Amino acid sequence: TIKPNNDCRQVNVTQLDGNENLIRDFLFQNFKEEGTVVVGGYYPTEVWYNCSKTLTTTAYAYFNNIHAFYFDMEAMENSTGNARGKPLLFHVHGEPVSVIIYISAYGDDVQHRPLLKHGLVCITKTRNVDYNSFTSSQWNSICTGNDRKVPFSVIPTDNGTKIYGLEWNDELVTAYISGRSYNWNINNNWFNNVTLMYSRSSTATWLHSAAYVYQGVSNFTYYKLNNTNGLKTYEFCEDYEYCTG
Ligand SMILES: *[C@@H]1O[C@H](CO[C@@H]2O[C@@H](C)[C@@H](O)[C@@H](O)[C@@H]2O)[C@@H](O[C@@H]2O[C@H](CO)[C@@H](O)[C@H](O)[C@H]2NC(C)=O)[C@H](O)[C@H]1NC(C)=O
Ligand SMILES: *[C@@H]1O[C@H](CO[C@@H]2O[C@@H](C)[C@@H](O)[C@@H](O)[C@@H]2O)[C@@H](O[C@@H]2O[C@H](CO)[C@@H](O)[C@H](O)[C@H]2NC(C)=O)[C@H](O)[C@H]1NC(C)=O
Ligand SMILES: *[C@@H]1O[C@H](CO)[C@@H](O[C@@H]2O[C@H](CO)[C@@H](O)[C@H](O)[C@H]2NC(C)=O)[C@H](O)[C@H]1NC(C)=O
Ligand SMILES: *[C@@H]1O[C@H](CO)[C@@H](O[C@@H]2O[C@H](CO)[C@@H](O)[C@H](O)[C@H]2NC(C)=O)[C@H](O)[C@H]1NC(C)=O
Ligand SMILES: *[C@@H]1O[C@H](CO)[C@@H](O[C@@H]2O[C@H](CO)[C@@H](O)[C@H](O)[C@H]2NC(C)=O)[C@H](O)[C@H]1NC(C)=O
Ligand SMILES: *[C@@H]1O[C@H](CO)[C@@H](O[C@@H]2O[C@H](CO)[C@@H](O)[C@H](O)[C@H]2NC(C)=O)[C@H](O)[C@H]1NC(C)=O
Ligand SMILES: *[C@@H]1O[C@H](CO)[C@@H](O)[C@H](O)[C@H]1NC(C)=O
Repeated sequence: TIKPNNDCRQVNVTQLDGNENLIRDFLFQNFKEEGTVVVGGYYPTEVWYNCSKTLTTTAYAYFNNIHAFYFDMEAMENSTGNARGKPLLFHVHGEPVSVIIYISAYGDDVQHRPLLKHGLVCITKTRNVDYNSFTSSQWNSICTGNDRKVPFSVIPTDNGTKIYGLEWNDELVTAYISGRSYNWNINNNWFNNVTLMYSRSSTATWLHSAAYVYQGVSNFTYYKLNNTNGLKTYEFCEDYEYCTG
């Protein structure tokens, strides 16, 4: 789904520390009964992407023809207290409205930013966005004018064991955070592509690091879910005709 890029490598998302049950908990969010079911949808698979650059040059990655975007972070420092975040910005394109997700770094030392709220949603009608100004300015003057600015908290006490996600169609947007999902009714023409800024130089809101993995989902995926005596297992169906027959 990603454009070719020498900075981006493939990684098994489950084998990273704290990610043993990352995909398991997402699949069983809605299946609460006992027994078996085969579910289809825009679910994440095993192999994700880690994009990083040792030099402090601004770098971008592009995902095309995707319906969903998921990402995962490492555990924050001092997660139970004054948690210090790591930065990540991406932009879901559409007309006449597009969406920018920005997660800033550092802690309570960022001026004017509400306490323990590292996440920002900018709903904007701007056609061309200057990401350098967005990620280099003071937090109070970032997403202003006619844009809609929504601060939100990641859950630092989750320690990066839960998946973060976004799915969209032309009538509804769904956000996945912690073990919960939020719905947003909006009529829009999404372009089905995402721009991601994974590295730049340190600023008042950005810290040079590589702490995220991400995946864009474009194809319909099938999982077989089995709940036996409270033991929850899953299997990725390569073809639907095999696991169901
Ligand atoms: C992702 O992992 C696979 C397989 O990992 C194995 O199964 C996991 C559940 C866990 O137990 C791992 O420790 C296991 O190794 C990797 O594919 C393996 O690659 C090695 C080294 O080249 C090779 O000897 C094995 O035969 C491969 N196994 C299979 C089943 O093909 C794969 O490299 C990882 N993908 C990445 C890092 O992108
Ligand atoms: C780890 O963070 C704790 C907790 O920070 C406090 O709570 C946060 C949610 C936020 O509101 C911070 O501003 C708070 O300070 C730190 O412990 C606090 O340290 C301050 C230092 O001025 C002190 O006044 C508080 O009493 C402490 N609160 C406690 C102990 O409950 C702690 O220092 C951090 N550890 C690091 C950064 O290593
Ligand atoms: C996230 O990690 C933190 C820090 O490792 C965990 O906080 C600890 O929780 C245990 C209970 O298992 C307490 O006894 C410790 O005192 C806590 N450590 C602190 C406050 O420094 C936290 O439980 C983890 N959250 C999860 C796993 O959801
Ligand atoms: C995301 O997709 C949209 C829609 O396909 C792309 O917008 C088109 O881009 C081409 C090439 O620059 C232009 O010629 C078209 O006029 C655009 N169509 C529009 C705006 O409706 C957009 O470029 C894609 N973005 C990325 C980063 O791939
Ligand atoms: C993504 O991969 C990079 C390397 O490509 C990882 O960062 C490296 O971490 C090791 C161990 O701390 C260091 O020796 C390297 O210098 C780091 N490289 C860079 C460019 O920072 C990074 O941890 C990976 N991200 C994950 C797993 O989330
Ligand atoms: C769901 O998983 C459970 C546990 O792995 C499976 O139940 C086991 O099935 C095997 C062979 O069918 C039996 O030998 C075991 O005794 C069963 N375990 C228990 C605790 O009953 C079950 O078959 C799986 N479900 C499906 C539909 O494949
Ligand atoms: C996604 O599905 C399309 C269906 O046309 C197929 O051509 C493509 O190879 C699939 N991609 C992956 C990564 O499975």
